[PDB]
Amino acid sequence: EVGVQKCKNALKLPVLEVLPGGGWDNLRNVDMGRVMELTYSNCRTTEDGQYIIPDEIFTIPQKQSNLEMNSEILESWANYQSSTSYSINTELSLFSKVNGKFSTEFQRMKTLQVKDQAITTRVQVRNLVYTVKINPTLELSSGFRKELLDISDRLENNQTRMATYLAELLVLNYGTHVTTSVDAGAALIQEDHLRASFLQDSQSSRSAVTASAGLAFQNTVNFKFEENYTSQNVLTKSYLSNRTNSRVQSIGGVPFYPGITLQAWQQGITNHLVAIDRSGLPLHFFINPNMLPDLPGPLVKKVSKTVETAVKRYYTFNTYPGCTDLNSPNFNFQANTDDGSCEGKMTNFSFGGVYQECTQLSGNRDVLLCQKLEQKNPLYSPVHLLSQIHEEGYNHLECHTVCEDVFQVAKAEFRAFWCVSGLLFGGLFSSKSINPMTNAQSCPAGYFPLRLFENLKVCVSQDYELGSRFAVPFGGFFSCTVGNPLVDPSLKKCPGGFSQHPALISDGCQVSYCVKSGLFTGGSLPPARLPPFTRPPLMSQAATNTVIVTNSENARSWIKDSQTHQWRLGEPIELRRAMNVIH
Amino acid sequence: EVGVQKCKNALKLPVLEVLPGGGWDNLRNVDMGRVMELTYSNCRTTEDGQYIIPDEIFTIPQKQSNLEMNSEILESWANYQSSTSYSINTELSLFSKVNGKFSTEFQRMKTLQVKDQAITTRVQVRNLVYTVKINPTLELSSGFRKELLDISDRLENNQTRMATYLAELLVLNYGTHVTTSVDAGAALIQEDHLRASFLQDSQSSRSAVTASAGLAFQNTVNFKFEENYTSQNVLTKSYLSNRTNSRVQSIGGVPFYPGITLQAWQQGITNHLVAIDRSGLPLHFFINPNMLPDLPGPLVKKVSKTVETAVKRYYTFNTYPGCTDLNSPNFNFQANTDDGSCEGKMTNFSFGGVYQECTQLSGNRDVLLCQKLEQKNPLYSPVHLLSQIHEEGYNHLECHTVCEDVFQVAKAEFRAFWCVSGLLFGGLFSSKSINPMTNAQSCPAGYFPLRLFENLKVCVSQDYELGSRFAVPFGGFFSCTVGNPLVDPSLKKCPGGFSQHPALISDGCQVSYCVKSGLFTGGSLPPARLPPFTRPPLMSQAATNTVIVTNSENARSWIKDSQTHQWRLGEPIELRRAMNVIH
Amino acid sequence: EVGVQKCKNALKLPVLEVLPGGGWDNLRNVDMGRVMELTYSNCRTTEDGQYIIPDEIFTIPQKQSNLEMNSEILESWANYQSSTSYSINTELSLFSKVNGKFSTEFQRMKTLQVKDQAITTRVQVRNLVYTVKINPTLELSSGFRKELLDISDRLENNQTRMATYLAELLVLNYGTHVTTSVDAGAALIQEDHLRASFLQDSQSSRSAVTASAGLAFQNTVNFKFEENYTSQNVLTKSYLSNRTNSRVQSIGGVPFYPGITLQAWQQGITNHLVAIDRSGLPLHFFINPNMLPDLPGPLVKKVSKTVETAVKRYYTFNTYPGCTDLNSPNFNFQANTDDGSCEGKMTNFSFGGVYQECTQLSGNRDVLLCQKLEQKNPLYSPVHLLSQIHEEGYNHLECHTVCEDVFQVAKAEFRAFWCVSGLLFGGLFSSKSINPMTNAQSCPAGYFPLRLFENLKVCVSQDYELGSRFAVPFGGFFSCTVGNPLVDPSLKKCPGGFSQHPALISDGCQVSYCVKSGLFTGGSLPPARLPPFTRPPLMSQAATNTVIVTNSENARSWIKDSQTHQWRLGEPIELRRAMNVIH
Ligand SMILES: *[C@@H]1O[C@H](CO)[C@@H](O[C@@H]2O[C@H](CO)[C@@H](O)[C@H](O)[C@H]2NC(C)=O)[C@H](O)[C@H]1NC(C)=O
Ligand SMILES: *[C@@H]1O[C@H](CO)[C@@H](O[C@@H]2O[C@H](CO)[C@@H](O)[C@H](O)[C@H]2NC(C)=O)[C@H](O)[C@H]1NC(C)=O
Ligand SMILES: *[C@@H]1O[C@H](CO)[C@@H](O[C@@H]2O[C@H](CO)[C@@H](O)[C@H](O)[C@H]2NC(C)=O)[C@H](O)[C@H]1NC(C)=O
Ligand SMILES: *[C@@H]1O[C@H](CO)[C@@H](O[C@@H]2O[C@H](CO)[C@@H](O)[C@H](O)[C@H]2NC(C)=O)[C@H](O)[C@H]1NC(C)=O
Ligand SMILES: *[C@@H]1O[C@H](CO)[C@@H](O[C@@H]2O[C@H](CO)[C@@H](O)[C@H](O)[C@H]2NC(C)=O)[C@H](O)[C@H]1NC(C)=O
Ligand SMILES: *[C@@H]1O[C@H](CO)[C@@H](O[C@@H]2O[C@H](CO)[C@@H](O)[C@H](O)[C@H]2NC(C)=O)[C@H](O)[C@H]1NC(C)=O
Repeated sequence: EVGVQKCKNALKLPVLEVLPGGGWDNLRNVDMGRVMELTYSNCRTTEDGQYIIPDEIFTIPQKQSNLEMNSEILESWANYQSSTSYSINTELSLFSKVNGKFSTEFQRMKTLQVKDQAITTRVQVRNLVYTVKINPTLELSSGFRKELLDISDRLENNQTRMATYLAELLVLNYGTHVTTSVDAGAALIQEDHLRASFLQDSQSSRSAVTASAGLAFQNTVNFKFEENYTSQNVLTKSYLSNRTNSRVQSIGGVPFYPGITLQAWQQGITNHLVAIDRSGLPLHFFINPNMLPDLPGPLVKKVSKTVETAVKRYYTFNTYPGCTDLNSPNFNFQANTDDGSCEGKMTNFSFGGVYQECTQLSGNRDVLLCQKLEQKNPLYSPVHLLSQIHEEGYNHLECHTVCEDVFQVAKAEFRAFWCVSGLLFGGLFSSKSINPMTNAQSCPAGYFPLRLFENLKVCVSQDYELGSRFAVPFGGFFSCTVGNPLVDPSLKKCPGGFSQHPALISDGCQVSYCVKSGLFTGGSLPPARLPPFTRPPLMSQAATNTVIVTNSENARSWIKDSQTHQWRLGEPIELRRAMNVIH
Repeated sequence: EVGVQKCKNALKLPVLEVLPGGGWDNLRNVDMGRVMELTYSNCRTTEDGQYIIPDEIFTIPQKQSNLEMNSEILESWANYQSSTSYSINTELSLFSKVNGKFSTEFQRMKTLQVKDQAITTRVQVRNLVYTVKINPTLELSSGFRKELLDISDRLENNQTRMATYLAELLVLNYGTHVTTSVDAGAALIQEDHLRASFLQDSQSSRSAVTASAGLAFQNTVNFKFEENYTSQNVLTKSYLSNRTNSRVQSIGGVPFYPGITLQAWQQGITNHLVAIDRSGLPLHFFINPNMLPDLPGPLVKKVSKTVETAVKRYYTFNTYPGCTDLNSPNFNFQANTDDGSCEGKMTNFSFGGVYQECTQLSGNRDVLLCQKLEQKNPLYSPVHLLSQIHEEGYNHLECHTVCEDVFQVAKAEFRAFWCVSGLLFGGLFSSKSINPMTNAQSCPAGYFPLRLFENLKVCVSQDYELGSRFAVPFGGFFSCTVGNPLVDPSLKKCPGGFSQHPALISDGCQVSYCVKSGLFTGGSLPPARLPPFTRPPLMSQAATNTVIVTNSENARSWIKDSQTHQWRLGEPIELRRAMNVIH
Repeated sequence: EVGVQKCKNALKLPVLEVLPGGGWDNLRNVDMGRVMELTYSNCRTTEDGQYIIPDEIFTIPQKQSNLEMNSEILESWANYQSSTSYSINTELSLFSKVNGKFSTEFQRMKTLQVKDQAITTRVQVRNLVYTVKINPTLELSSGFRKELLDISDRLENNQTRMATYLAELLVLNYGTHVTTSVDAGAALIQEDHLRASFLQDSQSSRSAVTASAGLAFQNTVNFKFEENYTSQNVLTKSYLSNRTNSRVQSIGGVPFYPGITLQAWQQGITNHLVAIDRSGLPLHFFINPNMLPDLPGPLVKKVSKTVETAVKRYYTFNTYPGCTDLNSPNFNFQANTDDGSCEGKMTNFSFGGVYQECTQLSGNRDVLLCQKLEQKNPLYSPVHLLSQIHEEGYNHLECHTVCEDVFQVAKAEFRAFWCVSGLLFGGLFSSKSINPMTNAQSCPAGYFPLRLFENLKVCVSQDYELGSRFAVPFGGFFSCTVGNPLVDPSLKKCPGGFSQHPALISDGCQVSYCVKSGLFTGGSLPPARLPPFTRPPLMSQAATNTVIVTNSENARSWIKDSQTHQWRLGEPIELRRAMNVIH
């Protein structure tokens, strides 16, 4: 009787199913959450008189219908068009070469080009109908507003590392962007994968290749699967023979089956409309004093700085520099960002060994952390590489039968070294990784592991006749703070010929290691690594109540009242009586 | 008149049958339980106006329809795609190489590749319709909330080993994950198994193999079973002859039968939608002070640590390291995780014998446990391998005719040894296993059993002329704490050439043994070993009442009131009057 | 107006007929009883809107449809797949090699392979629809709860051997398992039995055998019985000639007749759904203090120990060790469990004779049991083999015409011996068996019987010229406590070349005897031996009232009130006043 169903009973019209305002993940092109609030109170319609739209939504009739007769050749996977999220992946940002490179449509296309030495062609019937946009005066959703107040409460009780944790659960549930405009329509695409040596002789008749690819697309749709085709004349005999893959997907409308008139596909697009393009803005753009009137001024500029840090950390991880030229050697298959590390010679290095010590600062009673946090050399110059503090909580139970239990914490800082007539290297495996020497979390035969950063193992053998089959050279560790001195004989990268691999993200800082195997390189493409990148804190910090919030340079002060009402602006006679009881 | 049927009478629409929030087992890809609460109070619909969804659920219209013309070749079973649970099996975890490897679809595919020396190809018509997700503000179910309070009660009465037992009955009923997003659709798959020598000559024309496999798939669906096929031209005469198996399964929609137009299959997908992909989060992620407001802060961080231990124990068991290379010798068929134990030479070892002693600490009266807990040598250096305490309860009946009965417990610790001109080895069989020398729980002819770990038998014969037909060499015992010293002449694994096998899980610690038979290796694939991995405790621990719960480092205290009301936060004037009567 | 018919009148929908919660026998794959309570109060439906389900039941839509084009060859009957109860027969248990080996489907398949020297192939169309499971919070049925209280009453009046008898009537009525999940669907199977020499030449073209077996299955279903088949080309001329049997069974849906389109079979599966797979848990798992809140704690852990003993006794009986290799001699046809007793030489033994004595302890008046309980030698070293006490009740009638009758009991312990120039052996026959020398309960010509264990006869003749046609050698008696000393010249088994046979189960202990005939071996397969394995007791034990139940180690006590109300927990001021009047 309220909301949609009140409008839907009076009008008896469908609701438009393609709406802006939701969140958007831009590494993996998926949408998530609902940032903006959508209400159906005035019973608005599209001025066709055909759909029902919310109140803060205006549509623009496009009624456009493209129809292409030539496929387009896109040879490299580095410059990637998306066909559904092209306007939002190509924004001007620092990470424009990482957007969309963890999606379903991209990971298939990179696989089919590398494993077959192939080039791809697509041809398309696109058919845009509306453009749906949001008004500039707009209200946040009920569930998204409550999660921004919780980050503000943790920042005003001096609880960092809990506000940082709640900011990374905001990226996980609402993405990195907000879509401000969509495009309702229905596409129909065919992608083929031709052998790359079929293009190189037909450099003059490249226009004859793509003319037959768009010719075969309209035989596939118009003719039923039995061969009544009109394309097999001259070069639709090697086009069929140099191709390595073919698929046809429809995105809106009715489902596609071979042999359906393009007349009949285009008459089922009504009431089956999806978003075939979209654009938007980053997520921290919508955190400003205009959208949040209840909080003070400089407090929402501190929440918006926290969320901006969590989004940029999510792009800093899931970024793999390496070599990208396919015909060159040292080709890294997991790399999504070029480095210039191609055509670079190598030089062998000898590492003496790794060792690890612990400190055991506070928790001397009832918990002994400083036995597994220590690792000594099985057999140069060591480097420190990390200063990491490990905290653990335990439980007493004082009984008196009534009892009580108290929770302490136990700190133990550890230090992990490596030496710059030497131990061999057999790979690494962690609690989120495997060793690709064995395709399993095990060192090979003869090798023995030893812990280095409290979560991963270091496959090492001291021999020179039996473990020489799995021995791969080593290039050096570095971190987010200290680069290795092996490059520039500093910078944070591998030397030439080597490739880096992530290992052991530890509280907003990952360390890396350089190898030269060729076996760590290949395999399947890695998935995206989702936030939170930190385990939850133990609530060890005490809450410090803040009552008055001020800034010095325009003489504005916000006084929180009793009862936790709200933040009102401080009149200059009440803050005069509130600072004496404070100071 | 309430719930679904109120919405279903007014709207007269079906309910969407694919919903998130339930649990998920990730070793065996099955779903179980319902973690989140789903209510039908606002009578929401999908904005098509076609289905009825719960209140805390938002759908995203995809309306996508893939159609592939080439099969994909996946040669090895180590890297396994799932086609229905691919997004959730490929999460970043320590056990990413164990996820999905106890399911129905995997165990068939590993069988058909090993027993036939085969490679598999699949081709597919996929047709995604919606994406159904859960809101971030969400309530736990009624039955799942009550089982989290019961683990908290056992932890606050100092009843460990009962809270551990109730945590493993939570994994059994709710799985290891919670699905947060699903994909409603309907697939249609054909899998074939070709002989592996048919690929190796057609390395150039691998694109001609997969083009005919996708050609035979559309003759099978479009043509009725009588041969009107258009594929038998050149190489659809050995493709039919090198294949070893073939099946066609549909996952949603109407049931498949040979000869049905793809037009007709795609018009029955409405109202028959299932989940063709899903993703989610671990189960202990949803145990935090946000979801459970009634309990104190550090108490739900102790329940969530108990459940995380029970899940990681379930992945530690059901993990079989071994050799994986098929053409190599020493191939272990039960192994699902590689080890590097391939291409390793062997060395014979002589074991003198096993013997076992008991202690009989407490239960000296009315129960004699220290006669069957003892086993002496039928005929080096012994090792201790285990220190295990065995508890049994009995019953007095004091009569006075009125009577009364009291229940005691009887402890008897046992020790089990083995010696590092020697007894022969004939296999083992236990209360959850058989001896594969006989395919039965019996020692072979000439062999006599003797108990070692209070539940299993050790097939042993002292002869050298008659029991030499069933004698297999022996590689050494080890445990979860002590590795054997036979490797690295320590580590917890077999020496080279040998294979390990589980035996006698005893209270969260299993022991293993290394053999070299070739007969223990083969057979059928083992099923998953389900929790609980411990028999229920005897309630021997006394309940210690806790009233006040505090942590030192933010000065927060929770005071339980009378009557077992609830846990309220302690004001600093009541805990002042509650600690004096305590201390 | 209540229950099902209230929901069935309002909704006008059928009820789903495949439900969990019932018991299950796992030797004979049949279901029995109803352990869990199923109520229809909320009028729930399957979210299709198609069936009506109970309240504590959640379904999972699968909508899957397999279709196989190759038969599968399973050569041996030792590893047996069931096609309807495969998930529950393959549980990890001590008796995994006995589950399902007394069913209708197994006993036919073992018969057709031994009597024809055949191998079996099956091909199948499987079509799973739902998965129906039970919630973890669940209530026992009304009739099953009342039979658990009756075992508890007999255990608390010190009436053993009546609580043991009532526990074996619980296995008879409710089976050994409880099904917790089923699978609603409809299969369609063809099994053939080919001659075993037809596989051995087609080792390379084994893939051509199974391709024609799945080809003949789809000619049988699609074509009417007149030969319009498309399979008789090359090797569908000896496949038809090497086969020894063929049947086609359907399990759900409409009944099968030759010539019905697979289109038409798959459209009758709606409203005709049966369980095509199931899984579950043992029966004593569901006897815990959670399910039975009324009884005390350690009392339901004593009922659950009694039921676990009765189930394991039912698997200990119905277990036949013997030789299993078919082409080897000494092949035992009744044996369902291997022994290693194949390829073993024999040695003749001479037994002097059997004799039997009685004691007549108590019933000296009015009943003379010690004349038929005695048997003397008709003509070494004797062994005792058994100490069994025989009790019989009689009736006085004291008259005074008014009268009264009193019932006593008469005990008479007997001892049965056999000697380790000798009596010949002609077989045995009992009150539940026959002599297979005559296929009747009679000794052969010249032989005379003599009683040994108060129920069976021992066919014996002292001659050497006339009873030499039916004389078979003898291998020795043993029991559940004492093995024979003839093996290991101890163990409880036959010597080599001999086979054991059950005789005279007497109060939870059977004795066995070893022969070497070849005529006792063959015949038909024995049926399952159902509980109770003990005749009912004579109520000779006096009832001892228990009022207070306690355990020592957590200081909990349960005080039964007056009137036989119930068992309440004892407050520490009432048990203080209840132990003084007790002690
Ligand atoms: C507010 O929080 C910050 C962040 O932890 C505190 O700063 C640290 O406090 C510890 C405790 O003495 C010091 O050892 C560190 O050196 C401090 N670090 C920095 C960068 O200042 C701060 O003390 C807290 N303030 C209050 C009043 O609790
Ligand atoms: C892949 O493409 C090449 C063209 O670069 C094909 O090679 C030509 O095939 C035609 C077919 O008759 C010949 O007449 C030409 O002589 C070939 N060479 C050149 C340089 O044009 C090749 O055949 C294609 N692959 C397949 C499998 O057909
Ligand atoms: C709380 O439970 C723990 C776990 O059993 C108890 O700790 C053990 O208590 C026994 C009994 O004296 C000792 O023999 C063990 O050495 C203890 N082990 C450890 C690791 O402490 C503890 O005593 C219980 N506390 C109370 C008050 O009952
Ligand atoms: C399995 O595949 C092999 C190909 O590796 C087939 O061998 C070829 O069969 C064709 C059939 O006429 C012959 O012309 C070729 O000479 C064979 N050899 C090669 C190297 O191509 C083999 O026939 C297939 N199996 C079956 C049963 O047909
Ligand atoms: C409770 O029942 C048990 C089981 O029969 C009784 O134990 C036996 O009692 C007889 C009668 O004197 C003795 O001859 C046996 O030696 C006893 N056996 C055992 C194993 O104890 C017991 O006496 C009964 N108790 C009462 C109070 O009636
Ligand atoms: C049972 O199978 C055997 C195959 O092992 C059949 O023997 C062959 O029959 C064909 C029929 O013409 C002959 O051409 C072959 O020479 C036979 N021998 C071999 C070794 O292949 C046998 O005929 C089958 N039984 C029946 C009754 O047909």
